[PDB]
Amino acid sequence: SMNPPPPETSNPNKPKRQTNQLQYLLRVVLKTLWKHQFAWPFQQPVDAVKLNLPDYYKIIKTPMDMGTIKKRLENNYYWNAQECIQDFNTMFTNCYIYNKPGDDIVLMAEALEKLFLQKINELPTEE
Ligand SMILES: COc1ccc(S(=O)(=O)N2CC3(COC3)C2)cc1NC(=O)c1[nH]c(C)c2c1CCCCC2=O
Repeated sequence: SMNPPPPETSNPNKPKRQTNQLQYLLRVVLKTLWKHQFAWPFQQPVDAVKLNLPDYYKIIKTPMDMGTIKKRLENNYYWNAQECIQDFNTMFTNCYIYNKPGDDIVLMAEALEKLFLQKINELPTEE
């Protein structure tokens, strides 16, 4: 079984803007997780072909990863901070759906999610 196409990161019909909240999401939130010791399983879509995980996309129907989130921010794909936060939440949820307590990746996700929450709770004020 093939990988699905990765999530879209551009759209010519979608309006675009820069905001302080989006700056914070890319340059503080994403950056903090991206450089973390545990980032590497989350830096790109799960390649179920190279990893030989044919059941991954049978279970995970809304895939998301930090490489996609990064590209979305860098391409100005998000208008609202809420959209970006939703994608981070989806990434973590998928990890907890597919993997079990005691799996190394679950403790990696929990550490990253704790840092995500600490950073998102300091999101700057809206315009
Ligand atoms: C053995 O699992 C790897 C081994 C080496 C590397 S890797 O980063 O060295 N690498 C990318 C390639 C080129 O095609 C594979 C080599 C990643 C992984 N698994 C990941 O990322 C992962 N991320 C999530 C979010 C997952 C996984 C796979 C484990 C279970 C499913 C899952 O929830």
